[PDB]
Amino acid sequence: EPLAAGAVILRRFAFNAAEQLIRDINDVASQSPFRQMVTPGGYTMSVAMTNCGHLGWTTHRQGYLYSPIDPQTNKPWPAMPQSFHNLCQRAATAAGYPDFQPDACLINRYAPGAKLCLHQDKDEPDLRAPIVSVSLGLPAIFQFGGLKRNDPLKRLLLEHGDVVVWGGESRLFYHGIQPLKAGFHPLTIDCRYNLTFRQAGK
DNA sequence: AGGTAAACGT
DNA sequence: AACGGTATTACCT
Ligand SMILES: [Fe+3]
Repeated sequence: EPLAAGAVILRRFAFNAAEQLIRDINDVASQSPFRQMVTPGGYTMSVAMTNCGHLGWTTHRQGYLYSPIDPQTNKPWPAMPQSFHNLCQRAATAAGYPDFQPDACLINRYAPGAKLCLHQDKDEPDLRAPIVSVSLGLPAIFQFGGLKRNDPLKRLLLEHGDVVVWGGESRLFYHGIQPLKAGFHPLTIDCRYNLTFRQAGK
């Protein structure tokens, strides 16, 4: 049974690419460090984040924004690594979205206990493009729901190298991550990373 | 008029 | 601990 209309899980799709992806995460974060962003309402998110590509997702006093500039460094986000772009391209193609051209990659880091409450991806001006989401490291329980927050959730363990793609009918579905269980992974040691690719600009 | 933010109790 | 209230509002543009 497929994940949803327009949505697919490609299990271990990025397994072979994972070590390089992780090297590139570290490179990105060396320029735009992981930070736990503060919501408009004043709470510090449990997931630490950074971005690469032309646009990066950020919070600010007034809301959320995709910005060409990292508000912490006041410099552009690091360029999207070729490994990221290539893996995204292959995954998108395998998932039935051969024309996807991301201009934004949000990198999430989960420590034990870190979570991401249900939310929608809908801040992009062009909602025709899918989201490609790559899991690395420790396993996490991904919630994938529907258009409304109370729509029943599917709960999927996402393991190292799993890639999830949603778009078309499921593009705006709610999704989240349940508090990360402590554990060990040989590549990430004690955390989980996620890469979310988007087309956030024109 | 619409778009926005949302991350405690049971 | 899975589920759902809260934004059922108060502001912007
Ligand atoms: Fe999301």
